[PDB]
Amino acid sequence: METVQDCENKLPPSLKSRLCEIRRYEIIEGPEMDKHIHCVMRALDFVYEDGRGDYHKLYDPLNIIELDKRHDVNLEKCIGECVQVPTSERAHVFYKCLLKSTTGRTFKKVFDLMELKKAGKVPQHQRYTAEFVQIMKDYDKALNC
Ligand SMILES: NCCc1c[nH]cn1
Repeated sequence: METVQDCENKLPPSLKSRLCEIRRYEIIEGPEMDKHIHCVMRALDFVYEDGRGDYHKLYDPLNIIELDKRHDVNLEKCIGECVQVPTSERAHVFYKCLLKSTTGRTFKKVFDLMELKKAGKVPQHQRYTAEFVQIMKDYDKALNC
């Protein structure tokens, strides 16, 4: 599997210099970002190959971090939205939609946890704890972020 790190390494110079924005989930539009977000959402296994959000990769993890009937509603909304867009762009629309919804703040936790869990920096059962926040801070620091 290509990793999030591999995606970042292949960013065009124009986007590498905005890596810290990207890793803070700031939205940046345009076709190279459409490509990057597809890459990372694939790497963390959140979307299908055409870029469609996978309800089942997120419903449980979202609810375990923070139980909320809105996660269901938001997933359906954002999947509905991404399916209406060209595939070149379907991962990024899903991601943007999720971040703009009330589920956004919990999605960022699930994403951060999955990234570090795959990188072997934390155990598979790692929760979003104070220690985890510090672990991610140190992780980003080594990336110049
Ligand atoms: N841990 C956040 C990495 C990221 C967020 N958005 C894109 N890449």
